[PDB]
Amino acid sequence: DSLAPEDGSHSPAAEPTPPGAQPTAPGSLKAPDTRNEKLNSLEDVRKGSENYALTTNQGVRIADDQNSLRAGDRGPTLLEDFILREKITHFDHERIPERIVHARGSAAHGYFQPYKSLSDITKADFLSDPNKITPVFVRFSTVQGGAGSADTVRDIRGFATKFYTEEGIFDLVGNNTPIFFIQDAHKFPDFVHAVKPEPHWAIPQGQSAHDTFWDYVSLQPETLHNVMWAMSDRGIPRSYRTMEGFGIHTFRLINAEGKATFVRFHWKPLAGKASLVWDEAQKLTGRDPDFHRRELWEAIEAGDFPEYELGFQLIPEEDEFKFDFDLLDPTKLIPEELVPVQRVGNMVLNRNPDNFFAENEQAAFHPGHIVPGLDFTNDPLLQGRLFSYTDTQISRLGGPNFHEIPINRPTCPYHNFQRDGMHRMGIDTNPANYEPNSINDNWPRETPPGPKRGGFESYQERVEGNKVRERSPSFGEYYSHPRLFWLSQTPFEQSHIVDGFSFELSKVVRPYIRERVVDQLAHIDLTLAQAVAKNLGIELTDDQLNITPPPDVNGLKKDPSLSLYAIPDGDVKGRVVAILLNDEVRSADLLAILKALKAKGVHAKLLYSRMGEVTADDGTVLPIAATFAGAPSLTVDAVIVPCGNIADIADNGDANYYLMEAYKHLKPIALAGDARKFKATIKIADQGEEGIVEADSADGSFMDELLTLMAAHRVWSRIPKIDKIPA
Amino acid sequence: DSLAPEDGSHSPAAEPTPPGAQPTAPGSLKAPDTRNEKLNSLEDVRKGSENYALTTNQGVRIADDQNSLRAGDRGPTLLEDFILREKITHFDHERIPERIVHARGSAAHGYFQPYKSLSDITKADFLSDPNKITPVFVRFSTVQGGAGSADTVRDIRGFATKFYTEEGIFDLVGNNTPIFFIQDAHKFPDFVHAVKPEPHWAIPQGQSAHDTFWDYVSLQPETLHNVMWAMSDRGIPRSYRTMEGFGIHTFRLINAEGKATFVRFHWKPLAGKASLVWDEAQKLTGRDPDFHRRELWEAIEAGDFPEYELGFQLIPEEDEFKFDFDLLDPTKLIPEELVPVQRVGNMVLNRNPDNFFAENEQAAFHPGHIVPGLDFTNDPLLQGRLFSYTDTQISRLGGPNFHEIPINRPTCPYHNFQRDGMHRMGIDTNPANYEPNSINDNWPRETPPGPKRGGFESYQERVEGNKVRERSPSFGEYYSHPRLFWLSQTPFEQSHIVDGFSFELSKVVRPYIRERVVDQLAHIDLTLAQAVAKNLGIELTDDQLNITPPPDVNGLKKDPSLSLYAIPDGDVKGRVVAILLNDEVRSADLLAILKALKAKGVHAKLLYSRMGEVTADDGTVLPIAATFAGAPSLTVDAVIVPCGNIADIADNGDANYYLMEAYKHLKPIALAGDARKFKATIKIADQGEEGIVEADSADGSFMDELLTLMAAHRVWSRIPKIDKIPA
Ligand code: HDD
Ligand code: HDD
Repeated sequence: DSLAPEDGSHSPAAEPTPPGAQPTAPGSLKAPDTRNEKLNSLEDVRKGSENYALTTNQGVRIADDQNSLRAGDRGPTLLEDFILREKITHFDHERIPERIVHARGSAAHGYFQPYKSLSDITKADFLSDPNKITPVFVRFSTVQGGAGSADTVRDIRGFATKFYTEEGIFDLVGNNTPIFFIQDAHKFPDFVHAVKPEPHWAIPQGQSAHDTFWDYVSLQPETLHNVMWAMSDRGIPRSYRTMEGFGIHTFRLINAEGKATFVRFHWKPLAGKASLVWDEAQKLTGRDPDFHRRELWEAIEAGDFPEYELGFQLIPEEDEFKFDFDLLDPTKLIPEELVPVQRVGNMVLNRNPDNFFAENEQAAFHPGHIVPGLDFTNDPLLQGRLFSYTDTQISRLGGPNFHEIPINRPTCPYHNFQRDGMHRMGIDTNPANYEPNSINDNWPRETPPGPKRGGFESYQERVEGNKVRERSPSFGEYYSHPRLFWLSQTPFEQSHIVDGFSFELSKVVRPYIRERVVDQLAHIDLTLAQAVAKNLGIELTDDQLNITPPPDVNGLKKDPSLSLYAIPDGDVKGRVVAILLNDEVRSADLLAILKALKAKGVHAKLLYSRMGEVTADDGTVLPIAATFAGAPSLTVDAVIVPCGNIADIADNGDANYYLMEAYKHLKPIALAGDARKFKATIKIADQGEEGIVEADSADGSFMDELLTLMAAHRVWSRIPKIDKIPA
Repeated sequence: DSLAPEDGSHSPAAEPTPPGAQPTAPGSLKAPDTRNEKLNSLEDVRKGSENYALTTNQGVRIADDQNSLRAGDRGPTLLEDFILREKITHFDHERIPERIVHARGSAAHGYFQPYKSLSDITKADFLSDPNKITPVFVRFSTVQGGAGSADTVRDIRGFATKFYTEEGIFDLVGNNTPIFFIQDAHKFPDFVHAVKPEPHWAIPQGQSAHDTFWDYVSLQPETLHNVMWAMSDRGIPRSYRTMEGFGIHTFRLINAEGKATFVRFHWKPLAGKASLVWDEAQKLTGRDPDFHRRELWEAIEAGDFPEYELGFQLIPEEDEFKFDFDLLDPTKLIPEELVPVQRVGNMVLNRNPDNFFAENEQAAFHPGHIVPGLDFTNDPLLQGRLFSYTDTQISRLGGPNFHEIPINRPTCPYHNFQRDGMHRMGIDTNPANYEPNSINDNWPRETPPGPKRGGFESYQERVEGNKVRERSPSFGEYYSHPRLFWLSQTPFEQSHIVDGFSFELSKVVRPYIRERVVDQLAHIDLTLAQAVAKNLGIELTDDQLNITPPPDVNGLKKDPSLSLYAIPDGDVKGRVVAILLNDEVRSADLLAILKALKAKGVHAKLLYSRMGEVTADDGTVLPIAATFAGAPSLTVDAVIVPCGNIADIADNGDANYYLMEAYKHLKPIALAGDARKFKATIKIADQGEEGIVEADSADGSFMDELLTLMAAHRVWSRIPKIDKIPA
């Protein structure tokens, strides 16, 4: 009855292994000894399988799971086949509505721990002691596309963290840029409808490159700041591990003395900031639409845990009006040059889920889920968010008991007088379902606010004004933050912004929309506007050329913290290199290559023209991970070609193209021995060039140079060379 | 208050226009003069917009749709803002569950007309009169991926037609291959779970290239026939217009005399059969994941209506047991050499929907929706389908009144005693909600069966047997039909099948699964098995090399109707050519090109290195449709390069790569004058070669030669030359 192979090769090892070395697996089978309070609390609903009988949902053992019940073995199926009907009924109802936005997302378990007690600024229990370990569940996402859309689209990314604290669930529901597109939540359906596939034909998926999006942008200049970020390489991250996170809104921290401090939340990636380039990102949506989901899961299985440092920008209440912009305007960022990010703790993602649907798809995050020690502000985008995230779950998760779905359950106590609702799990024994009551001595009871374990009380902010549907005049400035962002980018980052706008606007069919957007760009920076205009065949008018640029932000000419690359921070651990094999590899080269990569935590994939094995010059049998076409250069950070029988691959079109694609995408390339003959396909002269490592053999210096290139992510100096490369 | 441009360039012309000439639009605005009975019946629910006030859903005019109501213009949002809450509530609940399978689909309205009355074989009213026009709504789909997944995946395609007949809705719910993967509906959740993204991590989207799919296949040889089709180029159609359709199951036709005839349904595409090649299809999921949806919509907007001829394979009842296979086995096809397809009528798709969600997403097709004159058989896959398609709508469409959703409503009368349910639209006035009743004189009343307008009565098939969960032994043959399919393919189609298996199995991480699948291939054809094994580094054993091939199918060693290309059926109308411009095009070349393409109904897209315009040698201003990168060769059927200032583009990497990609993908290429210098980038010698049209100018037979190549779809003779091309 055993269908597994006798050698046990069906089962992945329950130990950390590099990407591709083992089949991936549910987290509790891959890493059974990785534990936290939330993961342990899910044990009551985890279901095994080994050595159990196959049954109906009612516990009846099934004898024949291959056939329907029929009148004769060639006869009609009988209505009395309850086993068939139960199985098909469950199948028929598997799908639930996807999230209205951020439907495409990938999630993992982990933990957060503060660096020190923050009691002087907040009474939030999870920040009260460096010994406080708080389990987290984090979901990263795109915004526009459906749950089945591609990972490496150009889009904003979501970054949502559920903190299972001892005083309640706190959800920090943020994005990978520090501002949003719009100012008031009332416009959210308009903006989302504009960016989403257009309603007649439901095109395009996962793209803002269409008329309705740019129509809205051209008519709503408040959007321009976040549009700038989306058109930059920020819109195409290399990995969820290599992007920043931001809460966007100004919130409040409330301490035990009742003092409010304004705060904006930041996540700083330990792996550094790194993004793809557009042609690579777009092609990768075809070669591997699951690239980010896969890379996150495989990093965790390898022990390359994503880590993010939590940071606070803190502004005293008395400083509310000390900036050129309104702190409550979510289209404005707070420059780190003006208000530094103070690091307060670290989050580590160290276990994948067991079941994607049960844990990821059904997870409900909501920024109104705060705890004592935190509070809101009047940011009019945040204010409306507070309504949406509870409301939407009534259809998405089937009713008001969504907190009883296991992933959503608090790990701390919860007791109240709420009852019933669809799929009610908790069986209340309280004689009372109301308060005040005497029949249960008024339990469960209210708790006054206090320094710890106290009830929630809102900060008593003064409100004065008339009931109005009116935007604050302080919000009516749209160009200075886009300009600060533009001026803070490197020259190659600016080029990529220009190319982003140019590519997207080329896909807008109505030319006047393109012209209106270019006019908006002329209010931000005329170099940007002229460069985009040239790519669109648009000529700026003399009036447009005379638009006065917007003022600096509180005296800032630039803020390098807004650039992905101006200040180096990259780390190579967890990156991956393609090694292009031949049928008689120089084993000495491969030994030195793999040894150096291992010392730095860099993974490798051995590629060839077919699957199976090749044998090196010394008899070493080399297992092949993928073909050149099966694992394209898009999926790796650098390419190494060792020596050997180079004639075997010298005329292989896929092998030559592998290097040309990597070259065009600015990736480091290293060539040993006779592999240097491949310089011809990338038009590199005999004297070489920066970004192409070459030597007689692979060695320590050879690998040191390559790993130095990898630490810099891409070879930006190659950009002037790639336009003549046919790739 | 007008935001539209004064020149009116926001509004697409309400007349047929070629792809890209105008913005696309809702069908009733693009083609207001196109009508049918179903389209007319939807007018009661169509909603306009021009010249109307913006309101709440309760009809209250909105004054300020830009702001929430707050206490002061910098204050908190008020709970009494019912306008905000209604708008956000509707947004928060927009999504409904996607279809369990076939979630990704594209749909259009049209009509069907039979060629002559079929009353000798069926009393079905829609087939009773050549003047009887039946409106249709057709949805084409993939199978595996979500609603946001890509079009040009390797997968089976769905082809579902809703016929709004005078005697009820008939849904013909078929696929683009003539068999299914499994024999008994009880296994459907198993097969679908195996092909769908794996449950731990929800990878991969839109792909069968993963362990669990091939695990199931290797353990269920009944799947091998449809697997063969999926691995062939059938799995990657060029367009929904260029694929076949099949009902798969044997059904019955019932005539007025009560005689039953077995029938299998077929759709023959007027545009012929045409598919992509794998590398092109995969890259196209990245460059345009909406390619098939877009092509269908734009063909209809151009007046190039998709057309399909309905055909029947007809088998007398007394011939049930005269074949080598069981007629009720849905893993077996009926070879057209044994039972020809008899043409029945024509279907034309001539109008796009107005709202994708309302009409496409909410449409419910179900093969149990038959009409008098049709009936089922005991095919055990069909039998279980009959349960599923009603059941699934209870969650997907919110309850049992899904037939009241406008797209689903019959156009003929419907009256019964059913009442209530969620979203009940119909307000019944019958004093009775039961029968028999006297209080309404028993109306609505049963109708006896008869030759026309009679009640439904099942064919009184004899049933004899014990109640068993047992597969018919006649179904227990798995290899002859895969072999017949294999032997019917051209040599290049066979190579593409080999490459499909090889690519997919290379993505299976557990090697023993690959080995088990190769063993199954050895039971089908040893040449196929050896070629796949070689690409996987697997050596067949002596026992595998000695497996006796399966028998022929009723004496057939081939049936050319199973090949896409063995018998040419290509038509060029609706195809598209890229024209690569330069900054001083030879206008005489372009005149001849566009004239010849227009005469054959072939579209063109003028491409350059930027948007805007270029000016030809004679001063003609040429509008640019897209950049080389913006509209890659993947999206066209052929490439033409006119003469002019060729030096302007000769060193353009994108322009050179455009030709190399098209060359690798076997597309016709035509080069005029100095454009012949591009032969160097595709390694074509001065002598030229078949598939590369060249001449001093585009006059003479230049365009005839190119259009002849296009009629043959791809340049199969070029295959030996593509492996050296780095593209
Ligand atoms: C008033 C409506 C509204 C507005 C203005 C916003 N959102 Fe939102 N957001 C939703 C309404 C919403 C929602 C419809 O409630 C979602 C979709 C499904 C869900 O559970 O919540 C959601 C989902 C959602 C997710 C995915 C959570 C997950 O992984 O499940 C993230 C990361 C964000 N949002 C982040 C933001 C950010 C950073 C915003 C700007 C500051 C923002 N949202 C504005
Ligand atoms: C017992 C389960 C079952 C089985 C054996 C099949 N299907 Fe099915 N099919 C469904 C259960 C189902 C479903 C779950 O009921 C769907 C999904 C959502 C829906 O409305 O119907 C569906 C959808 C669906 C669609 C999409 C309709 C649309 O566009 O909305 C097509 C074309 C098919 N199927 C075709 C087939 C074919 C050709 C089959 C094999 C002969 C087949 N199905 C077997």
